[PDB]
Amino acid sequence: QFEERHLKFLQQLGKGNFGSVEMCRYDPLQDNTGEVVAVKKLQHSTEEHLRDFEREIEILKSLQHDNIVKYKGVCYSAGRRNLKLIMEYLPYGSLRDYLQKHKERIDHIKLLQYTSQICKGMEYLGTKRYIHRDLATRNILVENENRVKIGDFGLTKVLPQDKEYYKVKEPGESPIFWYAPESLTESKFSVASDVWSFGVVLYELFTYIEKSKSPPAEFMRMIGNDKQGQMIVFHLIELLKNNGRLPRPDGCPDEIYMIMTECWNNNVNQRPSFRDLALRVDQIRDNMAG
Ligand SMILES: c1cc2c(ncc3ncn(C4CCNCC4)c32)[nH]1
Repeated sequence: QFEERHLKFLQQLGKGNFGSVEMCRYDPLQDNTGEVVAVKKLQHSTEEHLRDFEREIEILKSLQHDNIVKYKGVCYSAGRRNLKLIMEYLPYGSLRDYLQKHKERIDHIKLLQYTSQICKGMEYLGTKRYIHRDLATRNILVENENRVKIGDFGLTKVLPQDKEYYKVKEPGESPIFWYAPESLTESKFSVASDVWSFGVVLYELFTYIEKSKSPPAEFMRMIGNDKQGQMIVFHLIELLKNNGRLPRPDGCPDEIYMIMTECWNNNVNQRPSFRDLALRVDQIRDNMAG
């Protein structure tokens, strides 16, 4: 129930293939005492893209969890229906940027804490048969030193009643370096495809986001940087098909790297569950404690 006139633009928080997110202050009193919120809108507003957004809004409105970014509401001139999603604003921003800025403060124990939180949110999603389909550190938000949330659901899809995967091919650019093989080859997205991406997220975390060590770089290094266009995808597939994998990050413990590789099983059903992951991560943490 947000009125556009009282939305004061502060800054840009991010961009998407066809969306963006702004930091705004909602100040109806025009006394500058309103809260600061996050606003997502569309850049390309095709009837198709609207359908998706409306669905994204529904999905988010339907989620209630400590590790999921809070839906605050919607706004639209009515008007040509210039739809806008209002979410809570997280002051520490994306886990990706945070992690980078504070590598010196954040130890492995702490990475495991966030890791575990992510699993709990992912598990909550799978509960509603939602496939996230864009798991990444950019897309995790930091609410405070001790808590993260999943903060974007632009690509999230709901599973059909009678199937455990969803087939979908997206126009233009895909985060292929986070994509599971069946996603690359069949455009198949399942909880298990989400676990594959989680593995990469875990990887991201333990690279502390050093640029030379990113998935795209590490894979391109592995494929050879002469590759371009479609060819990149094709080599990527061949590479994974032959058990090529991202390397253990500098300083990563073997037990942690093992979790990553279990996530990066070619064999879809041999990938762990989010509940399993959380338990194993938590067990590990406990062992770190003493
Ligand atoms: C909602 C998003 C959101 C937020 N609060 C702070 C954020 N910083 C970056 N983001 C991005 C925007 C681009 N997509 C990933 C999240 C933030 N609240």
